[PDB]
Amino acid sequence: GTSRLYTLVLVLQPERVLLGMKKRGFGAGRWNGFGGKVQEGETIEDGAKRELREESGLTVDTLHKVGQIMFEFVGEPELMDVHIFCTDSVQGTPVESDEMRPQWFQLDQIPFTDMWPDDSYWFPLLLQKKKFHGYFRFQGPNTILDYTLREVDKL
Repeated sequence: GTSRLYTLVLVLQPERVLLGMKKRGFGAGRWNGFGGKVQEGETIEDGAKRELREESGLTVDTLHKVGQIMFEFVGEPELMDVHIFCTDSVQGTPVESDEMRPQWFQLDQIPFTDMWPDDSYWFPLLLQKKKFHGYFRFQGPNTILDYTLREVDKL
């Protein structure tokens, strides 16, 4: 099996987190961070900044590495190698698109039942600032067949 590179960015401040409700395509109807395919000719980190800009309108100076997860969906031919990043400081207001609608959530109102089910497993790592490598195997959007999470000091 082969894998494609993706990024996912979470704008995570001391008491709130920015999410986008996907309108179309992958994860439609769920809140998620901002991300997409890494392109030829850009670093993973630059891809993460570009996707944040493209998806939300926001610009960022500094991203920090949160973790990395390999996703396997049984009905898809490629694995998804997802590099996850966070930041607490952005410039601009997020802009609604045909692809998504942005919204801030207080950290006591994170809507896990309307997010990808894997978020329930690794968000506690995210919120404690603990880096990790992970793997999730899915049958469709709702069923995790198997998963592994391993906390690390350095990615």
